[PDB]
Parts: sequence; C-alpha cells; structure tokens
Amino acid sequence: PSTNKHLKNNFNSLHNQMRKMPVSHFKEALDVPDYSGMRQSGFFAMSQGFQLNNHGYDVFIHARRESPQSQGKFAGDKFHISVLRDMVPQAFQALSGLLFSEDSPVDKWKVTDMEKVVQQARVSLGAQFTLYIKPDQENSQYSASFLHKTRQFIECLESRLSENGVISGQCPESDVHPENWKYLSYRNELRSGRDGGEMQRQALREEPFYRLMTE
Repeated sequence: PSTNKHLKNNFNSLHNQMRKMPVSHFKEALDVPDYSGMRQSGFFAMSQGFQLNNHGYDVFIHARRESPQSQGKFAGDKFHISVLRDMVPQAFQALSGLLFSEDSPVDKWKVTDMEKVVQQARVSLGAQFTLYIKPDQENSQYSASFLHKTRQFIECLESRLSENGVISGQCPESDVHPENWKYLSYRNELRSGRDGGEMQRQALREEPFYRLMTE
C-alpha cells in the first residue's frame, strides 16, 4: 500500500476526473521579495506565510509554508525549472506571484543563489528552481483535484515564463519532460534506479505521476 500503488490502480480514473475539471485559478501574491530580496533572507525571513532562509552552508534559498496544505508523506515527486543563467532573477520575479500564492499546491520549494555557484557548473545552467510535490491527503494518496491543481499550476508557470520571453535553460540529464514544457522537468529520486542515463529517463517516463502530468 502506497502513493504509487494508488496512482497505478486508479490511473484512468484520476486522468478522467482531471480532464473534466474547470481551469484552476491562482491568486498571485504581490508583497513578495524580488530575487535580491530572496538572496537576503539570511537566517530567517517570512513572506506570505512562506518561511525563507539562505544559510551560509547551502546554495539555495529555501521556502516552506508555515502551515502546509498537503498532509501526505513526500513520495519523491519534484519538478525543476530551467532558465538561461542570466535570466534567473527575471524568471524568479515573473514567477514570484504564483510561487508565493495562497492557492499554490507547492508547500516547499527553493531557488539557487546564483552568486554562490560557479558559472560553468550545471547548477548555474538549469534546474535553478526546485518544486517539491507532496500527496495532499493524510493517507498519502493524491486526489484528482490536487493532481489537476498541480498540473494547472505548472502549466501557468510555463506560460508566465514564455509570456515574459524567458529563454530556456539546460535541463538536467536526470530529468524528463514532454515537448511542450520549455522550462519544467520532472525527477523522482525514489523511483529512478541505479542505471542513470537513458535508463533512468525511460523509467521516469513510465511513472504514473508523470504521465498524469503530461497526457
């Protein structure tokens, strides 16, 4: 019994429920830091109910909702966002309304502090944002309405970035994405395996969470 077993046995039901739901609306927040503001979070800062920090021993600014909306145990599902290195601040600002939204399905996320990482390293070239996804229900099963909201949210991120003319970054080797995601990619370290390369990606693509996000 597990998050994935539920997705597998309810694969068509979840998809069918999702595709019939009306468009999600996310009320964007305005009183949020810009990218430099984010970097300056230091030991602790607060914005729109998300706890922020940029500790000296790490290279990401972390954001976590004080009162999480998902009650389930993390099942490994996460998204990266990859944009052109020089465009990370612009991209953060463009997405900040959504990422701090009272309506966001993402309780926890982080953005790389570009100043702390070497310009030629892959960490600078892509995956500068991470979004952690957690099953919404206490029994650690995803509900159809939560899956829909997560998918709508990710697609809103894609449209905001493209509408702002943000240039895509370099997607991590370990991630997968469909042709219509220019910035978003999916990873699950719990289900990817020991083989790396093409084999990890093929395994990711068969993941019901990923198929529900993309088909």
